[PDB]
Amino acid sequence: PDDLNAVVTELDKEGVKYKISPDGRTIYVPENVARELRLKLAAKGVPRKGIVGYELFDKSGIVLSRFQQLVNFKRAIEGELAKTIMSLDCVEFARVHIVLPEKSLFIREEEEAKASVFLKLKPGCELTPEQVKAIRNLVSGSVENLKPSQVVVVDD
Amino acid sequence: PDDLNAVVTELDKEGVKYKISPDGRTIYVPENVARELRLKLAAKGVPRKGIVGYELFDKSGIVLSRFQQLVNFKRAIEGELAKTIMSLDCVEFARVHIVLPEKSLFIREEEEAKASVFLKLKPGCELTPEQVKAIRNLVSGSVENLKPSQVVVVDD
Repeated sequence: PDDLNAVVTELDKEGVKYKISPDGRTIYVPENVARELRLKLAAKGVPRKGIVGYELFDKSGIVLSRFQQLVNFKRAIEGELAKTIMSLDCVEFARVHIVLPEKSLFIREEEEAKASVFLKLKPGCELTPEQVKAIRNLVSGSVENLKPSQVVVVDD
Repeated sequence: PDDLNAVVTELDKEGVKYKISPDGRTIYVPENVARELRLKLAAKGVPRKGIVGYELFDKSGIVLSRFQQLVNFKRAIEGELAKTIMSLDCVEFARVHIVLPEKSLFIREEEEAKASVFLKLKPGCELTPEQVKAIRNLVSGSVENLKPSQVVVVDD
């Protein structure tokens, strides 16, 4: 019962079909509701941004909204990249976040993207500059508007 | 494209509110009114490539909607995969399309996805069984919930 009280009590008033995951950190709300909650919660609670928007609700599951599908696909791409990075002996855990351009200038043909890689390394192990460079090229190789020099790798 | 003239007349009826770029394929429309739009002209209308949803507009550029950003990312991912497949040059042109899972049951994290690979080959060359398998592995390697067997490869 952590932090869920703030939203569920203000959503209990309207009376729309919502329910909490068996865990207790993932909520399921309509897409029109999730669109109002994603930006506000991202500034508030950060965990995996576990807010799922649906198009149709059922007791067994949900029909994902189109937006939620695209969100899930992005994180799936990032999860796969992180999985490859974790194949490194020194790397125990890895997380990849690709930053998408929010604007599009008519003066430019292409908008540049950014990317951050967070690594939990093995206590005694340490990455070489060539291995880090391999990481930058791996992530940037996924899309055309992302270059290795815009991929930042940090040890958290 | 003459298809654009069939969608600028569709909006000329609906709400009369749009923005045509100096480029002949790109059409700018607010996200809130592009939300109901793409659901309509889905069948025999547009591959929704030209339609771009924004939050704000001026003569120097636009603020991309979060939805549009995710849409562009998916196409960029597919475009990059297609670019790699086209590096064979036996394949003159390639189009990659990943179909996202529509449902999320409460007893399972994520369902399985599928993908279609549209290939345009040169009249002489023909794909080898090893190459086809490599194509399926390349596309399926993008996300965890996509298997090589669920990737169909066709020859346009």
